[PDB]
Amino acid sequence: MQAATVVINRRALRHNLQRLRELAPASKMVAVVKANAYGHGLLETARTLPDADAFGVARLEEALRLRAGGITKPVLLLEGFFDARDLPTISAQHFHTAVHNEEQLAALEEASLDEPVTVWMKLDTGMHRLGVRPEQAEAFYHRLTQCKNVRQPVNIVSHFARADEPKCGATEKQLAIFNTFCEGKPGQRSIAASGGILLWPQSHFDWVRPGIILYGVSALEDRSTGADFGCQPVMSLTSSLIAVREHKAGEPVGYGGTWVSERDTRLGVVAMGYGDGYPRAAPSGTPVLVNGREVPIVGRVAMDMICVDLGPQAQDKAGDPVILWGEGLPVERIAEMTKVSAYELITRLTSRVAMKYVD
Amino acid sequence: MQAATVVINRRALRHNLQRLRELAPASKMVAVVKANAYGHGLLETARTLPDADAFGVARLEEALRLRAGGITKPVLLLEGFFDARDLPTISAQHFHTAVHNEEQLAALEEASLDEPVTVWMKLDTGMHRLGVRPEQAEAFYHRLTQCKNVRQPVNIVSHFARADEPKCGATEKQLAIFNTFCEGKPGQRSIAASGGILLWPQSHFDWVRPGIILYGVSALEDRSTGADFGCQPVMSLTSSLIAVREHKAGEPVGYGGTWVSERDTRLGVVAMGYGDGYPRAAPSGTPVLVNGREVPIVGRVAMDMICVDLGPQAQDKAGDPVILWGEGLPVERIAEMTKVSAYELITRLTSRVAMKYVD
Ligand SMILES: *Cc1c(COP(=O)(O)O)cnc(C)c1O
Ligand SMILES: *Cc1c(COP(=O)(O)O)cnc(C)c1O
Repeated sequence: MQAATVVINRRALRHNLQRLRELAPASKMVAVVKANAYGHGLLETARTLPDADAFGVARLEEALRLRAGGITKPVLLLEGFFDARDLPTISAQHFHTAVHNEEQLAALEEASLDEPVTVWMKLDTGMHRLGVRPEQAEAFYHRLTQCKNVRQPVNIVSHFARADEPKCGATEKQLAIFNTFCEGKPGQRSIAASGGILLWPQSHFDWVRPGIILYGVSALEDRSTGADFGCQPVMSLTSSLIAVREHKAGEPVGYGGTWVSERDTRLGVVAMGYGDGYPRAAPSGTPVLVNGREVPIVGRVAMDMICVDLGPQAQDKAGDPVILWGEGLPVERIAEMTKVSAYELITRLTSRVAMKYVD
Repeated sequence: MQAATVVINRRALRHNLQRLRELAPASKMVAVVKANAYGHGLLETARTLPDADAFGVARLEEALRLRAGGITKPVLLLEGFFDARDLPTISAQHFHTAVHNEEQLAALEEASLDEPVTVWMKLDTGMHRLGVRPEQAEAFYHRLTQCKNVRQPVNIVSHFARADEPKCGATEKQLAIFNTFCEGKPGQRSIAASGGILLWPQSHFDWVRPGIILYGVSALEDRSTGADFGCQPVMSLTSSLIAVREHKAGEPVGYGGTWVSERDTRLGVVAMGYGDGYPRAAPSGTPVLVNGREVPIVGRVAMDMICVDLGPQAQDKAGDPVILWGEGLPVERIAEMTKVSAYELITRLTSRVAMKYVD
């Protein structure tokens, strides 16, 4: 292929897992690979990290897509199970699960399984998304230690809502609540994801759950990159030019003739659009690398194409290599220029994009 | 349980192709199915419309994937071919192609094919994206009529840049240029897509290329839906609740504490996020149907989850049906609320979303 392609550096992936073990030296690793491993490929990303202590996924479907591919490490269902009739599979597949509601707990109480299941009680410490609230947590917790269907001890998990904002006291407050509930309880503790790992060493505890930073991308919006933490970028969104055309001063480009040129120039057309996952919101001027040289996007990003300004005697030609982000272009730069989160940029890509794996 | 799923109404798809034949009664139909048929499924959308005169795709890959699935109809390569070594496949697969540059034409000229290929010369009439400029078009055109590898006559294609803006004279100008070049030439003429079909009956000519409106969605941003033109919505983006929790006044929700409740209420958590293709940009208040009942999104949309405000004694519960857009909730309405183009909303979805076909 020469069009929409994501190149995944397996070497950078391994480097990052090891680099994260250096940053959180007393904690085991839950490699978070939900949403097709953040756009890098669920199964391939797991196979690249046979050293991971466990893998984290959002849904049950993802966890078995892993077992189907031969992945054997423990897989953590971060949101738990959505149907009580799933417990038998989860037990047999040796999936570890979070438990945040009455339905899940009552399911565990009355299920009949050939083996007990390892569980992580999800505690709501401030995010107010999933989890048992503090005032209901002690009773809920106690019922889990009385389950013979639950492998003792009951582990405790939680998640930060604003760890990337060190100067609001949100994280210290969640930590305060997390610590109060865990006092005197056995079982592993886990509350830190990318942000908690890098900015809060007092939240590492027993297990940390690296997601975005595992792929060498930064968790915060302070324009820092994965390299700020010694992590190497894994993904490169690439394509090729399918046309190099003459253009003249005063002439508009794209839908809504929205960019107008102030000079005679040459425009390049890239085989990349939002039908591939590239943000339609990308404003003119956003950087793209053409033949390893940065050129600006001019005009509205279409479903399948993107126009760039090369210059009046630019000698680029149809077929030449284009990098949407990658080596000369961290996805974090593209997120600042487009105002789109790096999390969304690397993850919201379509099945039209080819996948390559190197090293 | 059910999670992220796109339900495709085959009946509505059929209705729209006919309805468009009623709006452009003297023109053949090029069903545009590029980018996985605008998120509806490339092969299934083609199989639902065996009545289409032809199918349009962005890339050669998409056309070949149609032939692989048993689609037998003529397929139009809207951007042409990117490599000269592709001509033999194009010829053998009976793919019709656009020709916009020197490389493609020179390729046609010196290739040796067992059969000639049907071609549509792409003329740049104002969009300044792809196509031969007016002052180079006559010479370029004449070389195509002299090709042994091109099945005569040479057809002429072009595309509108601002057909959804009837008040600016952009479309009349492109039409003026298109008409001047086609004078005295045989061969089919085609310049109209969804907008040209609905708003410009002078631009129908021989072939019209319905894309977005084929799926019952409006090409415009004037709070018009597909129903404004008698076209029925084909896609519904659905999911289910995975939690219904108590929440209290003054408490924030989601990442960044973006939302704070002014009352004790109950929050619902949807198994839908941008890891599925739902816009991360969706602001609190964006409508979502829970049990058929519109509720607002509260807090930032995460990779796998979305929180909604149900009410203090709302009786919704984990497992209940949620509609992100669909029947009751046109994708247009969501586009208006989120400020994201309906084109991108239905198209930029990930492979995590299941596909269902009804009728
Ligand atoms: C997805 C998620 C993570 C990883 O988050 P990052 O910000 O990419 O580090 C960890 N834990 C939970 C509970 C999550 O849902
Ligand atoms: C995608 C495309 C279409 C369809 O346009 P809509 O506005 O979605 O109908 C038709 N023709 C060409 C050249 C295209 O690239």
